Amino acid sequence: ARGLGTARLQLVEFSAFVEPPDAVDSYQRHLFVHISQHPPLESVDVRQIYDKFPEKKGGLRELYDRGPPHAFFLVKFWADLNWGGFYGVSSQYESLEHMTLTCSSKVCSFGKQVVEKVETERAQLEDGRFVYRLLRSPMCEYLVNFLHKLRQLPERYMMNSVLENFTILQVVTNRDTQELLLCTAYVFEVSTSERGAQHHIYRLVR
Ligand SMILES: N#C[C@@H]1CCN(C(=O)c2cnn3c(=O)cc(-c4ccc(C5CCCCC5)cc4)[nH]c23)C1
Repeated sequence: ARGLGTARLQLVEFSAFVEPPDAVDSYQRHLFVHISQHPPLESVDVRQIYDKFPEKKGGLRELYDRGPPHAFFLVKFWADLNWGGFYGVSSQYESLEHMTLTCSSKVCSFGKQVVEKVETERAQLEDGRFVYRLLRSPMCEYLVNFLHKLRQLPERYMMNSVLENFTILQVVTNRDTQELLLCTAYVFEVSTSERGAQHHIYRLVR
């Protein structure tokens, strides 16, 4: 494993962004967080993050026990909060098999899951491989609201205290066979005001 994905399914691109209202006159967009995938990864023992993802029904521990462990990843984001406008999300997956994907995204605060988003995406055959595009999707309102409140905070260390208790758990399944294809745990810090967004992908091990 050398990227975010397995032998069956790769997450090739993901962006959470805002376009300022004057993007019509001169186009610009700000990337809060971004993964671009257009030597093996470091590992992280899944026991360490078990408390950040609530030990509740359907949670990370339960899924990880079920396996297969090669499908489980941790992504650390350093979010760029230095920027109303259009708040948007884009993602792209690739596979070599034709599948219908069910993508579940669970947003958690402290212990509890707060919101969940479920999407189904069909494959398009492009150049021998199957692509799953969900581009320019409207960012869910809970997180648009979270970002506005987050950047009202007066100190960088306060944003990290808030983001310490903030996680996203993503589960991609083959809708027709119900087998898990990918499970990614997302944890967050704020990047210093000088540095743009950055990310690091780990394999989850036990
Ligand atoms: N992490 C993640 C996974 C990666 C793939 N994901 C999606 O494909 C996806 C789908 N729907 N959707 C949303 O409506 C909102 C977000 C989103 C917005 C803002 C931030 C914020 C960034 C700054 C710090 C607070 C969170 C983080 C995430 N991501 C996604 C979500």
